[PDB]
Amino acid sequence: MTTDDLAFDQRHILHPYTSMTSPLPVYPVVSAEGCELILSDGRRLVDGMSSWWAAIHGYNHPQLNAAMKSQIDAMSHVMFGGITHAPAIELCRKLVAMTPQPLECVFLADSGSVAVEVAMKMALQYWQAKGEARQRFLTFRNGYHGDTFGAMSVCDPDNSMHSLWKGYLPENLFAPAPQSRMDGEWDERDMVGFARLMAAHRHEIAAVIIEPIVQGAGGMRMYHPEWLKRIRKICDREGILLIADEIATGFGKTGKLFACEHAEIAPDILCLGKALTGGTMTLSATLTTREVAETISNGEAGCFMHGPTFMGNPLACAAANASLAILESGDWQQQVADIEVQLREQLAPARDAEMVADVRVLGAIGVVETTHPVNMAALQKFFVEQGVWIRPFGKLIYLMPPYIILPQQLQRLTAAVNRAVQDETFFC
Amino acid sequence: MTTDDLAFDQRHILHPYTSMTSPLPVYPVVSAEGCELILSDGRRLVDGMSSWWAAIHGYNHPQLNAAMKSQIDAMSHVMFGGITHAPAIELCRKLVAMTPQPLECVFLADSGSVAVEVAMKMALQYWQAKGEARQRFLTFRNGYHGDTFGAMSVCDPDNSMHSLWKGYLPENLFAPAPQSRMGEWDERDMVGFARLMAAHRHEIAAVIIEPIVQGAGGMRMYHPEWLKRIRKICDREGILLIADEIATGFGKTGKLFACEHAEIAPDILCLGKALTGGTMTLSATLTTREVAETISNGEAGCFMHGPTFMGNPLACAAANASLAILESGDWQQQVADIEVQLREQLAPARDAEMVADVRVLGAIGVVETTHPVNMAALQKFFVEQGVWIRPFGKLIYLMPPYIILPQQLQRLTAAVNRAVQDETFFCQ
Ligand code: NA
Ligand code: NA
Repeated sequence: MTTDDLAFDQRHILHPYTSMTSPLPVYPVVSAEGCELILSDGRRLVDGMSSWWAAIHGYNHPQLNAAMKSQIDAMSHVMFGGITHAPAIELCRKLVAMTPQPLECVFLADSGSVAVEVAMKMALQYWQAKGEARQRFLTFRNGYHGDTFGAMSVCDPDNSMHSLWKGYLPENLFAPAPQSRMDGEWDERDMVGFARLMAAHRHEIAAVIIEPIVQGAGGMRMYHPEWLKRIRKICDREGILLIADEIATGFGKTGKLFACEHAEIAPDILCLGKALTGGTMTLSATLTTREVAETISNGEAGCFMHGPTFMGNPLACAAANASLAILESGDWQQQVADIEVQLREQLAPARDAEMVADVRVLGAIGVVETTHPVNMAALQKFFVEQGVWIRPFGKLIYLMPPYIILPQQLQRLTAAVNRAVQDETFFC
Repeated sequence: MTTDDLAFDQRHILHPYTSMTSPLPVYPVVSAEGCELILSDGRRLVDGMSSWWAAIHGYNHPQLNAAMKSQIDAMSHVMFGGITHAPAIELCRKLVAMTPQPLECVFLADSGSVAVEVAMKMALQYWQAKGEARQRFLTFRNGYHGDTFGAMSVCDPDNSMHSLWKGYLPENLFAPAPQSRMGEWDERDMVGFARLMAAHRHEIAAVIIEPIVQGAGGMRMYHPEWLKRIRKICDREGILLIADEIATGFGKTGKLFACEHAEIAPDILCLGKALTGGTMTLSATLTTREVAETISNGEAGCFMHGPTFMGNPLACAAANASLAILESGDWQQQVADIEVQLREQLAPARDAEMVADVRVLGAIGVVETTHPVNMAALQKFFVEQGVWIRPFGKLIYLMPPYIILPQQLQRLTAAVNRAVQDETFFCQ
């Protein structure tokens, strides 16, 4: 990669949520292996982000590589319309078996936002088929479910700047963000807001949608499992569908295979992505119950009205399959368990740093919330200089490393966070 | 694949737009090579669909294969937030170079519907930043733009069963489907469109259409004069023009991009399907400096979107290799020769009783029937003829790989003519 290459990227290439007139620096990666990213100039970085929570087995994993190459030898892609294939079947087999019992119907798709759109469409078509006028969604503040129109309609209105689309997006119901902590105690006062909304709109609510236990992009919040129990039961009593968006929490990240396990509940609709493929390429899945799948198919439309061009992509399914196989060994439990203890122990000190507001850890997720917003360009440069890859945002410096990280590598990550928050150099 | 594998697929795996209470047969594919699919029983099928218009160079292409495997050796994925890489740089250079001059800013995404979602979001953010109350989209009837909620809102209300979502979907403006055929131009065709423009010009955020070919909404082929007039009306009113080329892009209609047929440039361009040579999902939305800059200078400070697998290196490497094959220029004469053979060999369908119309454009051949096809019976018939053809509603259509051998194309056109001779394969 030359500097002419980099100039082209700056001038012509949009990146996620970032200015085109005032872009900040981006770092050129040429390769990756184990828990390391390798920059154009040869510098090696310990990855603390797992490429946004997806690369749970790291990079250039032998088993993922072998699976992907063997699938390329067979066929990289074939359409799913009237056709099925081994990688899709094996993948759906594992997904059904590894999730609660009632979730036995799988809709594969290409990205997490699309998986959410699917869930929402499933809920609307379900009620339409039942003859009930239910088109509203009840969600939590601080939630994040994707960037498409429907997914945006259930994202935190303030976080996502809904004023930009005021009049275009449908207006849903927003209960207050859950206050009780995953670490701490339950407080029944937490429920009043949600109960008042349910009492007033019970008759028009299509589904309740939330991220179980951990609210990711909306604040790295970690709330009490009692919430899911309460919600599940309310939805049960009222007949309302429950959608669990586990695109970020799925596949071992919070200490359990699926965060719903922390509450011992099952949603009617389950959304999966990110770590599904071991972070090799995009893929998503939405699982539901027989009751939902059949009810939809029996309505006016005769089917679930959705079907993306690359639905069931073999290459991505094979990668996903190999990822799940690594997990079946059960090794991830001990790895995550150990990462959780090392994160609690090594981020604890940051609680005393002046720029820190809170420190929370769950599974392989370690968060340092600061009092002021970070200086993006300066802090990013700092992490790179320390030989680590950490990508902060707003007031959140967080780590979510591959499960195969070595204690020495993890220690390099925690050391870097602790050093970043020791004064105001990199803030505002 | 065992029989138990197939049974599992039937009862637990959703497929595109098809019933889970009355599921129809699917055919198990083990691999693919050249222009053929290979079933579990050893049967080889000539692919007439290109996996829904994407696999323009066929299957197991050695160059596509080597490019994917090589990138896997370097890294199949790394996040795009704060990072860039060769495969994305190289792809954006080609996309910018091969499209019209004003289209020079690229937003890569994972699927086509998202590309459209991105285009619609660009138009809304653009007007918001300019302080103008513009939230309507003006489009054509019979249009198809994707399955996610925003895309759905510009799809044909009747074809897409909008009654199902009445009250959730924003209400856009729908001008009459273009009548003039790809045929003589009739000025009266414009009355509709003009009426809508006059009553809502102050409110229209953008005009969105599929240029020349309306695919999924009816495989319709209309006069290029329409694009000329729409470009002129949009210039005059100062409205943005979105051209959805997810289906027409990369050679399909005999020109690299269908907007060429009118020598017009849109403000926003959507690409997908054949972008990667049909190996895996990837999409792209290009726009102008005016749009990208205006948006980044508005209140949000950026364009508000960023999928997790944005810029996926493996997908980008695949697309680069696919674009490199097209660079040779061989596709032009390949598509021209396919157009001739389609015209010549579909002509006979005009003597068949079940046919309503026959139309061909570039590598696309369409036989529209008088009655809806019997999906299960017609699909099995084609498989028995050693071809893969996937019809729908009243359309039996062909979009084969550019490298298809004349004897392979003959097998496809022969099967179509046979299917439409009588009622056997019709209704259900
Ligand atoms: Na299950
Ligand atoms: Na261009």
